[PDB]
Amino acid sequence: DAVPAYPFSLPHALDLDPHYAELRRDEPVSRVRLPYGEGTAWLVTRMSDARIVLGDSRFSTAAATDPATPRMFPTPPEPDGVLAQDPPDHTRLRRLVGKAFTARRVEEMRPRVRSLVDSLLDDMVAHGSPADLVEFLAVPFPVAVICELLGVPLEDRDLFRTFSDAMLSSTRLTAAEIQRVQQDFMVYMDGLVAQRRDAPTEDLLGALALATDNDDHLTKGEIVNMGVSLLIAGHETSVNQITNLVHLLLTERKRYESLVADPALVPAAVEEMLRYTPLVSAGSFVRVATEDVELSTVTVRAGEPCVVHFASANRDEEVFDHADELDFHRERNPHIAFGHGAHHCIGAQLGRLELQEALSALVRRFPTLDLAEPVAGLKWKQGMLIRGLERQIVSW
Ligand code: HEM
Ligand SMILES: C[C@H](CCC(=O)O)[C@H]1CC[C@H]2[C@@H]3CC[C@@H]4C[C@H](O)CC[C@]4(C)[C@H]3CC[C@]12C
Ligand code: NA
Repeated sequence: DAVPAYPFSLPHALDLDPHYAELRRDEPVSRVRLPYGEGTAWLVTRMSDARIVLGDSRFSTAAATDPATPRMFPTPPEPDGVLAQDPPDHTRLRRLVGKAFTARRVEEMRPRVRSLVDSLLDDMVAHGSPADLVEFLAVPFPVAVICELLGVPLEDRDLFRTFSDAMLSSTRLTAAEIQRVQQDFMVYMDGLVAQRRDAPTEDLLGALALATDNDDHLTKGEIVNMGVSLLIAGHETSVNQITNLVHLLLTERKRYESLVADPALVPAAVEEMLRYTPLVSAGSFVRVATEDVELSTVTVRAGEPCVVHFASANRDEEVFDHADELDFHRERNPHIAFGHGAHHCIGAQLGRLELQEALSALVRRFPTLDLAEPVAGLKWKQGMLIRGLERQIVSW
């Protein structure tokens, strides 16, 4: 078969492969070969189509767990993972921990999160300028937040960051290597919830331990696997996204200067750079049509897999004026940086708060901030399902 391989190309900095603009204009729904599984998938590049694939009961992710189904990552999907559940099983699984992630309960974290940020920026001005913003902010801040929310010990970071780094592989590690790390993270998370046995905690692992023997409708595999999911996504998205938003702000300093001048524009800026930033390297957890579904240019047939490119939907010229331009004064911004439908990011309010508090602190305290390492030498992460910087040396 002569369907193109997807991803089309190895990524460059925070650039979109220019084939997405071509596909959105002339072939918004096209067949591709994903790097793992067997067969072909439909790639969905336009926002209207992405809302159907992500938003409709006729598309199942549970159906995508067969080792033969195309997928973006080397290991077959974990059948007990939240992404691989369809409603109503998925809806019952989300209720295990949803109370903690409501806009209302996340907003209540702002005082402790601001205070965490300030402490780490205090430590960075102690080191003095220039310093690596990865080591001083992007890693320690999200890590501290997800460790206090879940109740994972902070001194256990190198341990779970090693595990997260491997399980975020697109092409860096082989299936066998990742399989082994998944088993190691499984028993690690199972031991963390099992310590709550005769010792209940007021944290999310506490709630997961009470569910282990008060639910009879949730399996232990599903419960422990939620802990693993939240610990990985709950820091790795944010880590990368801090370095991504700072890169966009310092490479056209005009943006940074605009937020220095009016720090109240940070929340809108965060939504615009969420839209603009291709955090997700390529595709998505696969959705398999369970019936024929009409998309813009094609009827997908029952049994045909589909994949969305979130970044491409976020550049759709039919949804956003001057889509390929960064605009913090944009009036409407219905981006899907956080997805759409059942699997809409559970952590979306926490990612927003962490990005708001990280830039707001920077823009207020360090108006003089600039990149202090050549742009050509920037160490973009290679072979992972997300994009971001290994290191970002800044001066002030
Ligand atoms: C800047 C931050 C973040 C971005 C850009 C991001 C992006 C995404 C995207 C695009 C999805 C949809 C995947 C799909 O439907 O196939 C998603 C789902 C998810 N995200 Fe986030 N996320 C972020 C922060 C977080 C945080 C802070 C957490 C946890 C605290 C988290 C946990 C999850 C989980 C568990 C899912 C799967 C939910 C489900 O299947 O119901 N993410 N995220
Ligand atoms: C490895 C984890 C599974 C553990 C398990 O269930 O055994 C899953 C659960 C949530 C997932 C992330 C969701 C958001 C993003 C989606 C995008 O399409 C790809 C990147 C993105 C950051 C994912 C990476 C893989 C994660 C962390
Ligand atoms: Na998949």
